[PDB]
Amino acid sequence: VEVLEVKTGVDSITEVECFLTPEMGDPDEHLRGFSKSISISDTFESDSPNRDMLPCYSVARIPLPNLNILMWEAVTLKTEVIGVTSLMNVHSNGQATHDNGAGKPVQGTSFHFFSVGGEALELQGVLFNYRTKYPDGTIFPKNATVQSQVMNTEHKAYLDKNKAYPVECWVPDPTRNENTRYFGTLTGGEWVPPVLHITNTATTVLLDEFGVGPLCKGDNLYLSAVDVCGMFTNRSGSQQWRGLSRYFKVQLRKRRVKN
Amino acid sequence: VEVLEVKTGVDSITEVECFLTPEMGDPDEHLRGFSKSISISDTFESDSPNRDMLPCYSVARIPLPNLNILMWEAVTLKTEVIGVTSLMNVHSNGQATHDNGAGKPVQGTSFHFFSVGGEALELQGVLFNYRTKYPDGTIFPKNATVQSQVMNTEHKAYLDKNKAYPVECWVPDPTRNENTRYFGTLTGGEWVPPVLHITNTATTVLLDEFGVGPLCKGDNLYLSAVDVCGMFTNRSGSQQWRGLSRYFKVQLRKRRVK
Amino acid sequence: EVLEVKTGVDSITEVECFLTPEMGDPDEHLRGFSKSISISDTFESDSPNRDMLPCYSVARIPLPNLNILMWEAVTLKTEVIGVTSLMNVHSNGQATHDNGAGKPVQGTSFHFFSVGGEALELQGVLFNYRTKYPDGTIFPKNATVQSQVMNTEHKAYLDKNKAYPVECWVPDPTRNENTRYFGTLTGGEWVPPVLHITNTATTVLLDEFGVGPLCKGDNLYLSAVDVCGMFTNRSGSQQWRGLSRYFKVQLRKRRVK
Amino acid sequence: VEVLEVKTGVDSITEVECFLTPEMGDPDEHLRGFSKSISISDTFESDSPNRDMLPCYSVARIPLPNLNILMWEAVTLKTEVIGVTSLMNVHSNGQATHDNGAGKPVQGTSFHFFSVGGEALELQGVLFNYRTKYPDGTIFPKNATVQSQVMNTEHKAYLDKNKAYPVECWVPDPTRNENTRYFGTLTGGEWVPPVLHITNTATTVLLDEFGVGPLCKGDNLYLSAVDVCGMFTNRSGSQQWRGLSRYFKVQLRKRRVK
Amino acid sequence: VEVLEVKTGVDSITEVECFLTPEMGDPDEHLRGFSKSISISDTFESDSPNRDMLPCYSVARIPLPNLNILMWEAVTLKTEVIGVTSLMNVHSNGQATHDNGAGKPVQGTSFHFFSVGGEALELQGVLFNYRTKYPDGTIFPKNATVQSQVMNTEHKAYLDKNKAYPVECWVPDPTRNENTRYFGTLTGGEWVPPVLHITNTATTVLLDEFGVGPLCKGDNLYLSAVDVCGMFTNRSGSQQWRGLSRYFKVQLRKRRVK
Repeated sequence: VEVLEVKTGVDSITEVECFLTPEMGDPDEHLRGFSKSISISDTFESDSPNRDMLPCYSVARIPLPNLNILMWEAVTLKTEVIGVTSLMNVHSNGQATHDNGAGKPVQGTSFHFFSVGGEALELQGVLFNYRTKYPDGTIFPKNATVQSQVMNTEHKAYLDKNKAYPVECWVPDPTRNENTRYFGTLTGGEWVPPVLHITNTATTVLLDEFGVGPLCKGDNLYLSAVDVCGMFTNRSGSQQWRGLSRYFKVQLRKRRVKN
Repeated sequence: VEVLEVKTGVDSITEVECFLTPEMGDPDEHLRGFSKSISISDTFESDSPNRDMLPCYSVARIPLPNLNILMWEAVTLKTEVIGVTSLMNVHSNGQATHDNGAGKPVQGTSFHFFSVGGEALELQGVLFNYRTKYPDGTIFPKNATVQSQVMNTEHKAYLDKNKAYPVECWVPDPTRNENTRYFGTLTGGEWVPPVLHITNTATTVLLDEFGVGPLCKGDNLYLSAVDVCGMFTNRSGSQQWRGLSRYFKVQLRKRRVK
Repeated sequence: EVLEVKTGVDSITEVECFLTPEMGDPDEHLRGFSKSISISDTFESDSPNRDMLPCYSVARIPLPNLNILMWEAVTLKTEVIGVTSLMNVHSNGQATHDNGAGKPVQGTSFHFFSVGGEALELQGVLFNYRTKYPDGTIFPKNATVQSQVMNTEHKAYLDKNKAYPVECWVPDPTRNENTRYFGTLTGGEWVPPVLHITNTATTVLLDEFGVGPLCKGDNLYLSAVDVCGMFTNRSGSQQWRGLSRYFKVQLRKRRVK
Repeated sequence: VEVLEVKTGVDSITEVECFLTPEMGDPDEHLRGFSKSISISDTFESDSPNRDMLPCYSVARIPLPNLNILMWEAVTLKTEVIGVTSLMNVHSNGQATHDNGAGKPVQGTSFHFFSVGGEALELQGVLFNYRTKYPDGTIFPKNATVQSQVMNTEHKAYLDKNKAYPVECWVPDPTRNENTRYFGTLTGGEWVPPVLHITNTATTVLLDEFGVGPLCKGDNLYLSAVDVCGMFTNRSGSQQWRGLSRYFKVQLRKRRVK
Repeated sequence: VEVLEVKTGVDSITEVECFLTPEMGDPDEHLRGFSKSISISDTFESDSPNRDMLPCYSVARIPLPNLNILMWEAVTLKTEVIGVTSLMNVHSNGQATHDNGAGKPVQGTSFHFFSVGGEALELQGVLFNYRTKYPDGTIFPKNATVQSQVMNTEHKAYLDKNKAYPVECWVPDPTRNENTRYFGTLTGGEWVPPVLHITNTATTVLLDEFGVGPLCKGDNLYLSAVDVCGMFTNRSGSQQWRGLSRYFKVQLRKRRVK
């Protein structure tokens, strides 16, 4: 791909605006945005998590205006987590901080991630415990070995389906993803506080060091996210993941390319 | 609106300065700035918070000198939380840190937010628990469904009334608010320390990437805030939200539009 | 009307000093500490003794007499003095655990400084409007329940040392045109003192128009609070501990109309 | 070496891409990436850690395209920890946070380190306790004395073998390593949270103040890493180190030298 | 002294490279780098710490190539703590984190400090408790009064002796030290985690706002340091300070003065 000039004029730009909902497991008809309560296996060999207990990567494939060559180039991103103040509900079936106290807030292990690409996010599998039996309905590293706990290059995949790729099994593949920009932070600790910033004044530039953003193959833009904010502790002590939606606004421009 | 040139001259600038007081619930005649003690429902379905237990967004609509087409354009903001040192009162009916110790300070879950716009802040509803029954006197997401726990686009509103829009139900709508600049941080954990900075030397510029600030429709400036600082724990262990007022100073200039 | 800066060797001067903390000083051996904290049974019965209340520190420094010319404050170097004293964890402290070292000073802190050409202007805000403040302090008068969030009647000047309690007062953002102030409350129960020292860091005091505080009557006002946290003695009782703050201000002669 | 001009043209650049796996101890055939459970000696004098309880530095020597003079000069680095999300497995034989709670995450003392050089990383030995008996199969500071607890200049080594140099005995020697760029952070506390950032948008420039990067002697590039993420706590309360692999992408250019 | 031009040419620059060992108390022949276990006095009046329980400032005076007026001017500094990974020894007579857990790491109150000057670092004394009886062999504030707890300008000294000036009694005097650049951070809390960064890519410029670095009187360079990393907790619960050495590399140039 030789990348040539940017098109100009009023017609040369377009914008994508949407929200990606979290896929935390949704264990019943009242618990969208939550996982099933966590159960712990007795041994590594008996680890067998149910599907509704496993948060998954969110993805949307957004068709863009048909172009044909020209390709849509993703240039800027505005993004934030939607509903951050919902975590101030500390009066709803939560374990109390202490006797007579308020409910505990969502807190602890969190992963906040987003990517913008001109094709599906490329994934590499890494397993905490290679003997984990992952559930029907999920897409997980196959033919796992003990080496899968550190790096097994067999575990390559595309984030190409919603509610399918468990967060704990998969990361962006740093050896690929030339046509995607990804950003993620694991804040892994037991007691970490959610720290969530919102503003409509912050922009992320998606251009690489050569001034080129993701180029959208077949006129499709791929947005991906995970926003596991922490765990909710209910009155029994049981804990569930809680996720929130992520807003995306992407500005794109037409770019001529060759080959 | 085609935005044209800025007017110059002595007459062309004005400034707005004020305090927005917090709306934490005010459970009795002595407890302005606090919420009611927090009680916890035994199920999601029975979550039924009383009005005086729910912090709300603060809003002020500030009339500007009448124009007329010229519009007042908001260009800069100075802001800070007022009364930060009041949280050093650790001697007033607080649960002790330990036997013989000082009173516990306000701490834990906090939300600090402010916005400046030329019209009401536009809101999107998101619910922790869609089955929460919000109380009379509040304005809250209607026709809630389980999808409201993550995103239901029916829940659109304007922050157009003080003491009314509960903080926990509503956020700035990122799909709108073209004519407002908003800024907020949730620091959500149980044990988080208030970290509150004050200074008269810091300015936030409100101009967008094209050099245009909020334009005040009908010559009204809208300021909105939330400053839930954390929770105060009294000697029984009961906990209540504590908030503080926010100072705003906004500089505006006259801008011609078509 | 602010006109040109005077140049020449005679045209600059510098002020250097320490402001000591005013934490309450409950006896002849406890300078820098407050009285141990006692807790009221109710908001209505809150009645803190004077020696339990840290206050704002202030110094008015005379400058070389001029005369219109005014001294203009341009730069500030500042730091807390004696940060390492908080490593005394062997002096009547509650132990971390059985056989452990003494607990260090920690918890709720407020670090604040200002440089101005006149007294720092204060606004009152009260945690609890029914607090009875003690004789010897200067506190918000005619307090009402609105004083807990904002009562614009509570205006004052920081014009006396050992008198304005930290918990009652903050810099008034609606005034202080002729002062630059900087403060941080780190309010939590377990927060660690994080105190940096260096002689290489300078704060510029000029506003966006290039004008620093102008010293009325050839006086410079320095104000500070450095409540570092609380010390816990072996009984579990807790008291505020404060430290002194160093100021070095560079000033230049400025003509005004 | 006198460093002269950079070569240009399409053939003047090359790239190295790989991952270094962690060497945490691997106590059995199922526990790659973990150490043996941590035990504690009764005294300093009796400290004798097992080989499989001691994380080691990882190293890879990467042959580059043959050049001859010209040398490959390392100019940029992209790097990140691979598999950060695996730490969200809180359902696999972990000690519960509290009764009925989720499993505890990996947390506590961590060391994250990487280097890129034109020759082996040069090491200096520093011992927590000079009487520690390091195990057969490891390469450790020899002729240790009480001064080795602060600085004993006898303890010099090259990171020239895998599963050999224990992390706790060795650091980069700041008195050497002219031809290497190294970066590391110890976050030492008992309760510290892993904070692990990933992105493909971040580059580190490896040039020194004179615009010269590591020069690869014998056309070999040396990559070294440690990523001890914290400790995993199993249901018994026992704790073991958990590490993750590190990705490296290095861009190099031909430089003439005399 | 008037500061005039920098000398140039091959002969005009030199470099100093060394390490300063920590002076934590060294309570016996096996415990270099540690203090004696901390004991707590019953009252302020009875505070009487033993010498081997008091960490002290470290100092080295380094001779430079003889000049002559030319003076060596210190321009840049690279520095880091040496042996950061030794703090991963959590298997040697430590108190366990919990039942069956690993040993506790070094953590809690820390002070990391370094300075570079053309003469001895100038100190100001401040005491936590003015009635503390400081031990023979230490140099401490004399004629202490209650004012010494906040500021007693009588307490002036020079850091001109190793293993002598207790860290807790003394700080850099900000009213002096015109010919020294100093940097320090107290991280004072009971549970603070050591956060120790190492890299050979970071430089601190020592020049003042007029572009002048420390000028080395008598061709001597003064380096000073404290790196109290926290406390180690042994199995009995007793706690002792642990320090580490600090690397310095300073680049100097010849400067003419009149």
